[PDB]
Amino acid sequence: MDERDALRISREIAGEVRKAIASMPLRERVKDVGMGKDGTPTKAADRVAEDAALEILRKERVTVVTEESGVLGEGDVFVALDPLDGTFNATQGIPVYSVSLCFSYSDKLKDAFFGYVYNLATGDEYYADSSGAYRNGERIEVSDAEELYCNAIIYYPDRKFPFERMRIFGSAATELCFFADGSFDCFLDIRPGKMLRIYDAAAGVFIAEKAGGKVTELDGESLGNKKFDMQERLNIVAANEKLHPKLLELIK
Amino acid sequence: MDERDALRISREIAGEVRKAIASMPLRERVKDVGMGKDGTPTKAADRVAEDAALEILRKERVTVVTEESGVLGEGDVFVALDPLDGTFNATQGIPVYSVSLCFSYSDKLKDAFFGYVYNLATGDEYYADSSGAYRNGERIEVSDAEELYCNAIIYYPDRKFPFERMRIFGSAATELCFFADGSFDCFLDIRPGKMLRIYDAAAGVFIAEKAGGKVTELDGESLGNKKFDMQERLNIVAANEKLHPKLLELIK
Ligand SMILES: [Mg+2]
Ligand SMILES: [Mg+2]
Ligand SMILES: [Mg+2]
Ligand SMILES: [Mg+2]
Repeated sequence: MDERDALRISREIAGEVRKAIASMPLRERVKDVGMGKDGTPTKAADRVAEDAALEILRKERVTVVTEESGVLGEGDVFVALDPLDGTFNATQGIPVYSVSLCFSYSDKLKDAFFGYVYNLATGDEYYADSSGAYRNGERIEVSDAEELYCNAIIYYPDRKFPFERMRIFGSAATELCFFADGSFDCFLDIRPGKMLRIYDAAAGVFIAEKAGGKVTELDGESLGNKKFDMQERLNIVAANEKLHPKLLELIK
Repeated sequence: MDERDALRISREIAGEVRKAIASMPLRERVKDVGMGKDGTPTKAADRVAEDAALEILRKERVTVVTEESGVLGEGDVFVALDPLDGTFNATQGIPVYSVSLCFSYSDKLKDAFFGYVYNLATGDEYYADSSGAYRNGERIEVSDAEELYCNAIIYYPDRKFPFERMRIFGSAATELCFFADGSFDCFLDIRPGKMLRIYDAAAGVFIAEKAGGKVTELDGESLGNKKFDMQERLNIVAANEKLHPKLLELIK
């Protein structure tokens, strides 16, 4: 499988998941219908998205790591799938929620070859491959901000901060893309609990890095070794190269 | 002027502003074209929105209080207008920005009779009159959340906080409506700077109050006396009755 397949498989998945969600009323979306393999609840929205996405993905030679059903298949290509990131917003009719896919040639993130995050409320398409990083078919790159007085996405602010603004939209895979296109000067998830799972971050990190961004765990270590399994957890620090060391210091 | 008019006029404005903003590309939206009377810079997006809003509004017996052009007209009816709330999001293409109006029979908030907030990205229409509060034509009400372990919108977290979820979207007039329909259990703007202006909050407060929520200033006092002028500033604490006093306690 190559980056071209992945882009085609992702489009197909994005379409069906956009249908399935659009067709499901809010009151239905919010029902708890099961336990996820990740150990969080599966809402009726998640299940309906994952089923649509899995229908298409299992037909490929892959192993899938997905929030609700867990680890499936035995292929050499691994796919980190958040069938629905921002499930809370989707249950409330808040227009920031996405399906997110990262394809890797290995169970480690450093062998990623494709990232895909698709906003299910607006149809904004972010993805990345060899050619670079794209939003709705147009190349996206990060910002050049040098000052700490920047626009920040941060989970969670818990002290005074020198930021011009802080924002928290409740869809990590999409907010990583808000950073990748330069909308925001950085993405911080410094929650000491280390909450983010591989299917939350992977696509977003890949897109951000291809868009030029410096992306590392809470203390600057490559994310290359993060595994495509359900056990994996992440803190993320992400900014342009000039600003990144500055943030690393700040959150010490 | 009655609440029926205000609806008709607000909807007529929403349309024009949806169009004008829609046909203006991001790269154009973000240009600084002037200094607003409010003392913040006017982006090209603000200008086109406001110009379209005022075109319609000044045909009415009103005094308008607006972010970019300040105070206009001499009507006994005062309208607090944010021609574009969430200007930052709009310049980036994040589907959370609104036009916002609050009509009042006098220059104090207590004499409000119509509230209106329209998301210019999704077309979600919030409003309220005597008959109650509506989102897309269907009635809404605040949540019944009792515990501090609730979903919160907060400007700005700088502490430990017992919330289940914190979010910050960048459109106060829209976020007060996310509160009003029970998407979030409370809306907190506790910034010591007292950053909120009458046209940011007034529509949102009215809608939230009609939807059942208790909305007060930082210390519990009524917002009744807030003036329709450029000078005026606000902190907000909004929640259902059971939760509200718990939150007042929580912050100090
Ligand atoms: Mg779950
Ligand atoms: Mg979930
Ligand atoms: Mg201004
Ligand atoms: Mg402005």
